[PDB]
Amino acid sequence: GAFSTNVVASKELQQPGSARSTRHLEIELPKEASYQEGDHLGVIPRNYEGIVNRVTARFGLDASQQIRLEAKTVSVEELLQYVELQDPVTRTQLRAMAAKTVCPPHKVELEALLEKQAYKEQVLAKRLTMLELLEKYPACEMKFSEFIALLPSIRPRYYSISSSPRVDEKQASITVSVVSGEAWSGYGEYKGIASNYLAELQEGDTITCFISTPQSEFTLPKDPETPLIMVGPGTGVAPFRGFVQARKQLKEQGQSLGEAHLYFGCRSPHEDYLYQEELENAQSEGIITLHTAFSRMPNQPKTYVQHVMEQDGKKLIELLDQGAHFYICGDGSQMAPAVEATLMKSYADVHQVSEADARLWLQQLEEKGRYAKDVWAG
Ligand SMILES: Cc1cc2nc3c(=O)[nH]c(=O)nc-3n(C[C@H](O)[C@H](O)[C@H](O)COP(=O)(O)OP(=O)(O)OC[C@H]3O[C@@H](n4cnc5c(N)ncnc54)[C@H](O)[C@@H]3O)c2cc1C
Repeated sequence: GAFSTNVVASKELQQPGSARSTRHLEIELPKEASYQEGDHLGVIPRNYEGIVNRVTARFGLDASQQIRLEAKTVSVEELLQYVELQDPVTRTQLRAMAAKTVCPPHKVELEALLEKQAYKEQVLAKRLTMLELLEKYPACEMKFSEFIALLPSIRPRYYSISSSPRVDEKQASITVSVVSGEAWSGYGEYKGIASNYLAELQEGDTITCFISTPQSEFTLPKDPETPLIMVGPGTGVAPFRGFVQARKQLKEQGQSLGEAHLYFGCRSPHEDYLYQEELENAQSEGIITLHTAFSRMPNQPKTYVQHVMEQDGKKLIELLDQGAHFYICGDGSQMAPAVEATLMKSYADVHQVSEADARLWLQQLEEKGRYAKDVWAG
């Protein structure tokens, strides 16, 4: 149930000279909103200027032109804030373009993409959009009013809140990796919509957002003495920053804290060691034990989080046999499965049991509520 609120801070987490960006934003919450560690912020993004301007150039329109679809009048530039502009082209979109195409070979090409293999390999695997194909085919006679009606409604993007409400219940932070690269479609440079939107926000800007609690619970154990193992390289650190803040307040309120291991991984401490100072300070203060893995250090082997976990396997498996909860956040496509595989291998090795037994062990851990994931694909 979306609300509109102000940005209180917006800044760069990576170091000067990094070729990449990760943003930290703080966002104010109204009275009616609240959150918990492990919650998500749903952000309704705006489409960036460059992509809007590509649409208006292609159709020969002024951004400010007032129009009415068939029922209020609204500007072209504002209508373009309601739709997705870089989803893969759909078959309905392709058929629509083909019907409006007056150069025969260009119509053959569009219709070729409807076929099973071409669509899979040339549209979906490359993320080729309707807009890119309209730019390739300036003579395709689709109208603006038809373009806009064929597109999907703009979707929320989700971010793992990276603060604890025990610090300030009405302010939440998020930690955003800025997606950009050469477009897989081959049409210039790609910018992820919500991450570049958030990247451009500044203090004082307004944002429309909502609190969303995930289906799979991602929360601290009830007892602060229960041990924790947290694996969150890169932007996967985000929810665990929240857990670090909650533990810090629990300690300042007199509670006694158990062991908490944070496995953090990034390219280099000279580039993308997010929240390094706060995390080094939490460690000094006994809130966590920090284990870092640097993947791109001159004169050192490439080290990932799971390589350190495997060295620490006896200790991690001992903590788990004592009741620890295990948490993975960040990349779900390659990192999370490898971290899972390493944990299970450590169990098999420590307890001299088979891999099927290790998988059943992990399955039971999940069923007890002690193996949680906040992961996403990228
Ligand atoms: C539960 C959950 C929690 C999350 N937590 C966080 C978080 O804490 N921090 C964070 O940064 N993200 C998080 N995400 C991811 C986030 O919601 C967005 O998906 C991410 O910011 C990308 O959105 P976007 O709008 O910028 O890019 P979009 O415009 O939506 O594009 C993203 C898509 O573009 C594809 N793509 C990437 N590069 C290229 C390229 N060069 N050419 C063509 N296509 C490309 C991607 O593979 C993906 O399919 C989370 C996601 C989920 C589901």
